[PDB]
Amino acid sequence: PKSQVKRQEVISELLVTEAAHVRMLRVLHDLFFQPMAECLFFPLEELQNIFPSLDELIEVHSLFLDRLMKRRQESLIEEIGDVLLARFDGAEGSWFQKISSRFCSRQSFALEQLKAKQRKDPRFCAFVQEAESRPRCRRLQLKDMIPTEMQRLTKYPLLLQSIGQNTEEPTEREKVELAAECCREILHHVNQAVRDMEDLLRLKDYQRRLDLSHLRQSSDPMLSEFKNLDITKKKLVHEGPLTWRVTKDKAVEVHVLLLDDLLLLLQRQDERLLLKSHSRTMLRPVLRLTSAMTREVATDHKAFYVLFTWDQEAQIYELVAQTVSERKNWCALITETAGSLKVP
Repeated sequence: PKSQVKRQEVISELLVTEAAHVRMLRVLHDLFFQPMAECLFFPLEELQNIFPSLDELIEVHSLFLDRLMKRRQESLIEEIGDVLLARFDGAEGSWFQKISSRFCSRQSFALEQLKAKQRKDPRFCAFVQEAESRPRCRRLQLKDMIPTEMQRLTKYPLLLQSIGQNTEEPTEREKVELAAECCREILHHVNQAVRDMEDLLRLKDYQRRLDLSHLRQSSDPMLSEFKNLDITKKKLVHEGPLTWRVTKDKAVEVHVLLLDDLLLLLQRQDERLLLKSHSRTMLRPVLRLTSAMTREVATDHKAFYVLFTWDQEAQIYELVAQTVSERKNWCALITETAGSLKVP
């Protein structure tokens, strides 16, 4: 006691919530995933991208539950670290990371795919509503069960920390603290994979739509690299519509992508996204960020300028947002992204 009552309370909580987590994942499989496969609402390939490796996800949380239960039955309990390391360190740690990360990365894709089906297909709408009326859902909707894996990853450090900072015996406490650290690395690697997947799917759709016919037609030297442009594997820092004032007398609606080292000024033409050099030639739509600098426009608090210190011609992009905050945010983001870039 009482470091130790708290130690036992949190070890119990870990067990009891790991069980709850297993049960929901099984509900998600039995009530949604499996019957969706059988009804074939999506081709199976699509269904697997909505629930990436649900079977094996259940298994890795299951094996964790069974070890925790095995240890609880055979002990109050001293020594839990070895069990925590057995799920979160070494080859098992790696495997749990791989499987959880596959699932979590697809969360927001899954949510949208399900939501678009419900809106579009009354059959599938009635199907989800019926599954959600069932006692085994415990009042949770399909949209609440999916995020649950990512929620649980965020919980592991909280739980392992407490246990750790309430463990008296030193070698045990090191084990627990090592497992807490493993859960932090896991959460971090998953958080990074979620962003990579979110960015990847979004940029891959932008690649499909990207029209490069003008950069190919240009024999302007500065645009010869972007031939050939492939934004697919780049980091999408921020994006949004802005109005682009090529002059005081010519405004161009543009959708701009701030990647990690390029600024892309895209023209929306129906579904397509164009990179038009259009300029009074001389103002280009794809710009290297290494040299970028933003500035306020006093006559217009919604506007800003972007200039490239490397542009021997200099070469002002006057862009305007719908609110002051939003321009403020564009300037902050541009500056900070450019600020990261090393110089030769």
